[PDB]
Amino acid sequence: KHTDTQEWLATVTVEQLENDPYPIFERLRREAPVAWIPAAHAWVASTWEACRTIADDATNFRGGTSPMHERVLGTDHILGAEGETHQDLRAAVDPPLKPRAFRPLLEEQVRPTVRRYLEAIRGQGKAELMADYFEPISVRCVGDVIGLTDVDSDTLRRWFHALARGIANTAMDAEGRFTNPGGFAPADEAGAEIREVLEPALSHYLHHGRPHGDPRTLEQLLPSLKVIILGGLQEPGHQCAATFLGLTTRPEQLKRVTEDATLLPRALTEGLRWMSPVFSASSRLPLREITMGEATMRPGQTVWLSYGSANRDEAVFDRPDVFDLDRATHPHLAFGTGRHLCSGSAYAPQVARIALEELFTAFPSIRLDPAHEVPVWGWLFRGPQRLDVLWD
Ligand code: HEM
Repeated sequence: KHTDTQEWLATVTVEQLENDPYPIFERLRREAPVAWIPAAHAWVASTWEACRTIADDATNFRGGTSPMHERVLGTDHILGAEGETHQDLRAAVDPPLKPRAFRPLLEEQVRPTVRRYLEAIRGQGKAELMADYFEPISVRCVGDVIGLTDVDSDTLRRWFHALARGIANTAMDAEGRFTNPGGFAPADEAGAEIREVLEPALSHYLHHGRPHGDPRTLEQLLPSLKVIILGGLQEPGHQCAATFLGLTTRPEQLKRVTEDATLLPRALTEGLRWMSPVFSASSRLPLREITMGEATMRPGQTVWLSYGSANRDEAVFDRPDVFDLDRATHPHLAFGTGRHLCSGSAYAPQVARIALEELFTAFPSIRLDPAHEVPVWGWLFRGPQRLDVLWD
């Protein structure tokens, strides 16, 4: 209620961003590609051009961090790392995620894992695909590829939730001090248990890109391993869910996919563009004063990269709100770009491909259960909250 971009920006709330992000980002792309949102106490980049320019600029921005990220992940986590520290951390975590390295696991581990949960839901006769199928597949396949084959999914899942709860533990006082330190304790305990597991892919972590006499240590690596458990463990499953949901909005395209599995790589890419799971949670911080258009950002301020809005940018895509398997080919920013580009960007679509291959081979008649609704939520991380389905 009032009695004008700046005026409007001051009224936008986090709850509106969480619940109705698309019309907000539609206005932002048009009126303020880099916008300060007072309720978010941060900048948000909404266009393809602004997101790619900020994300790729290794001279004037650094990878994002925050008090919670320092508290939960530890210092020199890979997200906020730059320079030789970042190059070294990428030298540690990237090798097992390259296609030549993970290729044998696809048929030796991933597809057998998928078929285990496929059989589980087959006995059910129907399913809530996210908790019943996509999430267990994602947790197990990411846990395996990063060298935690011997950690059970129940433990990987508890670690994920403890780290997430810690990142969400933002309550602060006027001095910038956390007021709920108890909300970090599950994350602290998770970190201790990860250390307990690893202290006795892994050999690559210590040695790859390092002098044979100077390997890495566990404390140098633990922040970046927690990054993966927090941010990698669930996202292949989220890609499956965004892709499944998008296909259901185009029945004729879903039908085609169920009769031709070679269309799945394209559907999965369009799924990521249509509902980017990491919608605005990526960020950078200015290293010096930066002015883009009318936005003057200053060192230390948070700049969220709304890759999800960039992937819905009318200047790049025609009718970007529509899922379209036959869309004119174009890259997307759902994995980011530049030096911080997702280390899992080659592995995640292969897990998702095999998960959907097996799903549509066994249940080609699969469809959303019309006795249920599909709630969709979030602007930092965005996706469906469940996917109740039926099949013949
Ligand atoms: C479809 C699934 C996934 C999506 C959509 C996704 C998305 C993203 C995004 C948007 C970023 C930030 C890029 C930027 O700052 O510009 C990122 C970073 C990262 N992701 Fe993923 N991710 C996925 C899966 C995974 C998996 C499975 C792993 C590990 C096995 C992983 C590991 C990482 C790491 C280590 C980084 C940090 C890279 C750096 O800062 O240098 N991700 N991801």
